[PDB]
Formats: sequence, structure tokens, C-alpha cells
Amino acid sequence: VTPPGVVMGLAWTAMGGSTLFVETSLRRPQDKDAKGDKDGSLEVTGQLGE
Amino acid sequence: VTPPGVVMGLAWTAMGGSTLFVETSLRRPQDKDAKGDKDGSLEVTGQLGE
Repeated sequence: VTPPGVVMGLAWTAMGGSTLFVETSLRRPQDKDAKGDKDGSLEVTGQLGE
Repeated sequence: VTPPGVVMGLAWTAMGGSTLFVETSLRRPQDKDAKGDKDGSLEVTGQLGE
């Protein structure tokens, strides 16, 4: 069913190809300040090459 | 059609030359405060050499 925020993705791996999923999630409560103005920094993960 | 904020650009690459584009875009809502006085800091990207 792919609950919100997950998407399928094809990938041309070193052997064959595989239907790797990509996922995301909140990492803190949202309304820390109704006026809050701070960039919603992303934090990537999964053995990234630069 | 070159939608706003994109300009053509010649480049004397390592082999030949190619008409690579340069692109830009807003990264936050601008009117975070109608009175806001913060430097519109740029963020360059694309494997920059210093």
C-alpha cells in the first residue's frame, strides 16, 4: 500500500535491477513555534556518495 | 523557451565545448516577514572549485 511518503524507485545496480524504495520522515514536532522561521534542513542517509 | 532565471552558457570543457545552462531558484518563501531584514544569502552548488 505504500503508506504516505514512500515511493518506489527503479535502480540499475551492479547486477540486475531492483525495486528499491525511498523513504522519508519527520524528525521533530512541527509547530515548535507558530511563528517559527527556520529552514527545514534535510538530512540524507544511506551510505551516500557525495 | 528558457523559463525565468535560466541563461545559456558556453563552456570550454576538457573536451570540446558544450552549451551548459546555469539555473537558480528561490529556496524559501520570501516574505517570511514583510519587515524582514536578512541578507538574501546565496547557496552555490554543482561541485564547485573554490
